[PDB]
Amino acid sequence: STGSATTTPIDSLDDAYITPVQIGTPAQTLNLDFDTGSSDLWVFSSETTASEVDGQTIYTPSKSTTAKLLSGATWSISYGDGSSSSGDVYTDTVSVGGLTVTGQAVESAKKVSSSFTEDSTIDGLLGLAFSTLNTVSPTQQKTFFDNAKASLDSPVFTADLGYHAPGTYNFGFIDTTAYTGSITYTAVSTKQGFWEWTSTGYAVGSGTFKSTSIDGIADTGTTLLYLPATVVSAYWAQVSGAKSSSSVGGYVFPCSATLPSFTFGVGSARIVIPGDYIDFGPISTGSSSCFGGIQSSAGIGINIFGDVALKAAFVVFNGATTPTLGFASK
Ligand SMILES: Cc1oc2ncn(CCCN(C)C)c(=N)c2c1C
Repeated sequence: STGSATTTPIDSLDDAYITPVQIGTPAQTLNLDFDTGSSDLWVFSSETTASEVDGQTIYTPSKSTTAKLLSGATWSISYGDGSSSSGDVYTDTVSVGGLTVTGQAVESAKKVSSSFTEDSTIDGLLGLAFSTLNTVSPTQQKTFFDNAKASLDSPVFTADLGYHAPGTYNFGFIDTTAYTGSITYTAVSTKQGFWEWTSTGYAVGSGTFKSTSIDGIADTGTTLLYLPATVVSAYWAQVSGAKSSSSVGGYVFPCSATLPSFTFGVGSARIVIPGDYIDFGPISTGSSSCFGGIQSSAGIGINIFGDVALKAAFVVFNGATTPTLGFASK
């Protein structure tokens, strides 16, 4: 089997991406944030504290003839950005782009933190990291991809995120028309539960490439690119007036700037992030200070190849017995 679903930016700045997902019988379609940095499929629901729901579409398990309460199971997750959610668990039929998994754990939120409530465009998350990170207790549950894997034509999924435009998540096949040149594959460590790999270096604009190992994770659920302070300083030094602002919470730059590109290495291959991808717009409405899309990972504890990086590539998440990651230009 295969599946193919369109993923769409939530706003004009690509602050996150949503993909429609069918849950239950009859189908209830929710727009979920596909997140290769976590491993829980959780949704706003009829059980979510009413004051914490503001415009999201909810899953109502009592209206699904295939929903079953997973007795005694609870979940609770805290994300790197400080957000969180928790609740109980159903199993139900979940379909993405024509690919159906029966008996998928659907984690129903009883509580969500303010940033979730405040984002009316995202009805939940669909985790695509390794199932070892799944938070369901006392019996850990599998991700949608892990459940689908055996049925897929090939044990892979691909992320093809757009810049200020829709893109695609495919399951079970590699669309050879969706990228240019060749896909370069690189080793993955699953030791921390992530799609963790090592970039071979970087360049800023038309500058020379610096060969240096940068360990990080391919994370579709993180918006920005988080790299070591040395790398990030080298990038922003090429932008007149750019500065790190403690009060704003990262590098900002004059909105009048034309940003340089940023290149990262995948083995001997190179992925180029155009400068415009690194502009996240005014820090507040009407401001002439703009927020940068490349930020320091110092104090995160890990480097994160988030959407800013991934959207410049066609990315293969190869879930074979020894997982690997592939990157192509597009
Ligand atoms: C205006 C805005 O800026 C954002 N940045 C990251 N995200 C992603 C947050 C992911 N986290 C909850 C685990 C957003 N959802 C978002 C919105 C909305």
